[PDB]
Amino acid sequence: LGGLERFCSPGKGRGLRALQPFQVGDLLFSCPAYAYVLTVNERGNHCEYCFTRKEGLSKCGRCKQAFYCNVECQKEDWPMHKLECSPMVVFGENWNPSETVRLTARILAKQKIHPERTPSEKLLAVKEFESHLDKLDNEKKDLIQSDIAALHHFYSKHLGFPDNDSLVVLFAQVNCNGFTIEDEELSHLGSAIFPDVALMNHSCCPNVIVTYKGTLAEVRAVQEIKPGEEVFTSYIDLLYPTEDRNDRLRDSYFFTCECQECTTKDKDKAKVEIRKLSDPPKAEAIRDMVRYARNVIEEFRRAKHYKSPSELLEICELSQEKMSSVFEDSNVYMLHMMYQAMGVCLYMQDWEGALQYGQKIIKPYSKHYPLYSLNVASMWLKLGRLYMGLEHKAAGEKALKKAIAIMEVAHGKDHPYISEIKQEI
Ligand SMILES: CCN(C(=O)CO)[C@H]1CN(/C(=N/C#N)Nc2cccc(OC(F)F)c2)N=C1c1ccc(Cl)cc1
Ligand SMILES: C[S@@+](CC[C@H](N)C(=O)[O-])C[C@H]1O[C@@H](n2cnc3c(N)ncnc32)[C@H](O)[C@@H]1O
Ligand SMILES: [Zn+2]
Ligand SMILES: [Zn+2]
Ligand SMILES: [Zn+2]
Repeated sequence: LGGLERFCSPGKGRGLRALQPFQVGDLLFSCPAYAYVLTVNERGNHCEYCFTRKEGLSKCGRCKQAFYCNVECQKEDWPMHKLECSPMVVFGENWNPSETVRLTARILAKQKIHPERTPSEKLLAVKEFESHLDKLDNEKKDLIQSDIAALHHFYSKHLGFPDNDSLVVLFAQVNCNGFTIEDEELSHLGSAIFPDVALMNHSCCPNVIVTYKGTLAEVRAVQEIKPGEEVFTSYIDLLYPTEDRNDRLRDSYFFTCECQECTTKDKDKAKVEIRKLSDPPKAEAIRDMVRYARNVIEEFRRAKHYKSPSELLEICELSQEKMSSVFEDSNVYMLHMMYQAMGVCLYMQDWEGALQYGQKIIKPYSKHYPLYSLNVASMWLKLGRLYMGLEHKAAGEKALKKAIAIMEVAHGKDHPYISEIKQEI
């Protein structure tokens, strides 16, 4: 952080710039989580305090519903875990606050136990977070109001609250500045507040990548960075075309990107790769597959919440066929559905079927994402593991080596994930 300063970045509020060069692979800084929560689906799998995965975790009393490496991990998490420990017992299987509520409760607790600046806020304090309150529409205000109600409903056994206005602000700050923590395969592990990391502005051709070591955020260069240069990470999945990207950035972060990628649109045609038929369709035919895909995308997002695995894959398939009258297999709308289908296959434990989709995804992914991408790395890593599971030792090795080559840059050469992967080789 000494090699960096915050500054007033025009048209972007505040951001972070470098004073000294950074080579590809260099650590810029790391940031302990100010507040963090492990996602409910990983209970019993990972230590709630440190996120380490173990078979054989120590359980809490009592809730019997939280798990830890050992007595120290448990002791360390108690001030946060107490917010839910006794209230889970009472609510039982009626206990169900969103992850956003769970994290906010933790923020409020941390503000009370530790009001002064933390080591997580060297350049930017939580209380300084941009909220865009002034830009929020009634729709978004509503949603927040709802989270507030749930907060009170589940958490007042052991935490008091500020007034309603102060909380709307905090919720919007959380939406503008919160992070997910994902594993080496980009599975969701949880959600967290990394204030100094949240100083960084977005770009679609980012020069750094944020990765996690348990609950420690680390920030590394994926392009050479000049003195005078703004450090930009990416806030989003970079697979999608410029328009889709910007709908998301406006909707979640209330800005339109104008990075180099977002200005030239050079990657757009290839991401919307067109088939070479002997009667290429009209544009509007394309629209009616694109609008249909973008709509199928949004629609697939909900059935996730409640359809069966047999029934989820069934949907992925028909949508793919229909699209494949106009789109190449390298078209991202095809990739998005192949990815979702893969995830189903991996959940259904269809490993051969998982591998089939992964094999069609990886080359196009390599085209469309930038040179160093966690999405590309995690795909090669899933292919590698799938291959090794089928004792394709050669193909498995090749793919795991490809994941490593990216990860050494993004995660660092000494990251515990690299160690594990090299043991798998
Ligand atoms: C895909 C890249 N991101 C990651 O977090 C990857 O680790 C996005 C995604 N993003 C959020 N997604 C969700 N959900 N953050 C987030 C948004 C709302 C609430 C939240 O925590 C919840 F528990 F409160 C967390 N928040 C991100 C993000 C946020 C800030 C910066 Cl500087 C960079 C990225
Ligand atoms: C986590 S913050 C980054 C710190 C931010 N600059 C601020 O003012 O606090 C997320 C917000 O920063 C701003 N931001 C980040 N990257 C940007 C960019 N390329 N263009 C415009 N604004 C950006 C937006 O106001 C965005 O919603
Ligand atoms: Zn632990
Ligand atoms: Zn407990
Ligand atoms: Zn951009």
